[PDB]
Amino acid sequence: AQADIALIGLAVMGQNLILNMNDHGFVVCAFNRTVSKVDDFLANEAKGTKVVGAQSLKEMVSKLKKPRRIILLVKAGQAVDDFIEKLVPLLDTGDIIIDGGNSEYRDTTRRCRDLKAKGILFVGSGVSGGEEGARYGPSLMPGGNKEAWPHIKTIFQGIAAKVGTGEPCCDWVGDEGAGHFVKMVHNGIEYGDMQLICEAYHLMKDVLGMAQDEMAQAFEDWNKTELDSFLIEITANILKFQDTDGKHLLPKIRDSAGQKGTGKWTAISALEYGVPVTLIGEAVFARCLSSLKDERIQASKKLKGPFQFDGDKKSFLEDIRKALYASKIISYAQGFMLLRQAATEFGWTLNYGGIALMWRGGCIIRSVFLGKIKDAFDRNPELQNLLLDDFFKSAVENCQDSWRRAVSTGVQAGIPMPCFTTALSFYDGYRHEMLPASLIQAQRDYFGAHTYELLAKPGQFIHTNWT
Repeated sequence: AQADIALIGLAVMGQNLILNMNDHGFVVCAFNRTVSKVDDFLANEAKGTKVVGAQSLKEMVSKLKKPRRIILLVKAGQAVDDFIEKLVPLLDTGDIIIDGGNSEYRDTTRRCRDLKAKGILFVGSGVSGGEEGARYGPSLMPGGNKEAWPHIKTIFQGIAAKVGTGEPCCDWVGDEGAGHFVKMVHNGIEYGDMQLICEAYHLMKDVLGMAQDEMAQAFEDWNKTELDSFLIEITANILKFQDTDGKHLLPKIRDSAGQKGTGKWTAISALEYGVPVTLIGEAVFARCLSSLKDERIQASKKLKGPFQFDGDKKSFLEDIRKALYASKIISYAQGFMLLRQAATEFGWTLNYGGIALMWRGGCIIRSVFLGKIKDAFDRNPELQNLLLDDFFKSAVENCQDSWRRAVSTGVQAGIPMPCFTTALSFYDGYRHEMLPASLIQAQRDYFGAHTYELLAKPGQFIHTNWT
């Protein structure tokens, strides 16, 4: 038993994680269902390393130090269950299987429970950062049976991306499918951040009439602020990028972002669990709307809009920046509400501050802002909503006049801002003690005798004869 850990499946992600572990001094046993790929890997990408191969699952298991640790990176679904089924009879009580694939969190929960009953410790782990991240360090979001955590922590935190203060972006997420649930929400959050940047861009371009390189510089300047993030960095670079003919490339690109994307699952989850995650929902629907390109070409010939901007440009640009920041705060508050609800539904204990940290590092959504979210949970690990933390409360308060001006102006100009507007609507709803929803209750009681509750007596259902 000379190998520290094994990894099954030899596509690029798995190869790169293996090499990452190797570079950190761990002896890894590589395996693949088509075993010829093991030899190929050893002869090429793993040439000259400490990586060892196996020609069968039984041999692979035999090479592992106990408790045995086996990572699966294979196609999500049946392939994962089929490897689990083949592995169980070969393992010993206390051995550990980690699924690092793109798995659905309900499958992870099922596997965690079923394997626990068999004496096998199961971890589902989100992995973010793609092929390059896997190679030099991923964000890792492990959850599962926590009995496994002390055994995988050294390897997983060792290979993980680090932030600039040294903390690894990997920590135990929570029970059962929590790690994969967190990866799912991260995917939705990403849609929100990208759509928000698009709305800011649209306002710069069509309200302020800014040049491409001027908008690049605005985003660059913004990146020195509270907004400092990878997505803003690459946006600036994209905006200034010139094609071979000297013309900017971005204006040549088809604006259709797809109807089928994975971000939908976060919005669906929100609806299933009854959580108002409105911004990610609008971001998903905005991609869908963009995919309607031919329909929009036709509509643009038929349907009319409203306008000339007379104000101070620098001031309004700052208003857009603050609208973007405030809207982002609302989006993350919503995403964390979804995490909280899942915890309630399943009885999970979630590491909220750790999740914020894990979303830095290899993740596309990495930002200084995420460090502030970690700070909020570190100040108060019992924090119920991000909006109630003093930093975020102060931020929104300081941004809100700008936010309303940006939205009001965009509305007058006819610029679509589905995410800016949903975020503001949500903020205004959440902060109101009284909402008109009582009228919905009255309507349902009127037409269907559904009843209603009095403010003074919650939990007691009353029918009134309205007619």
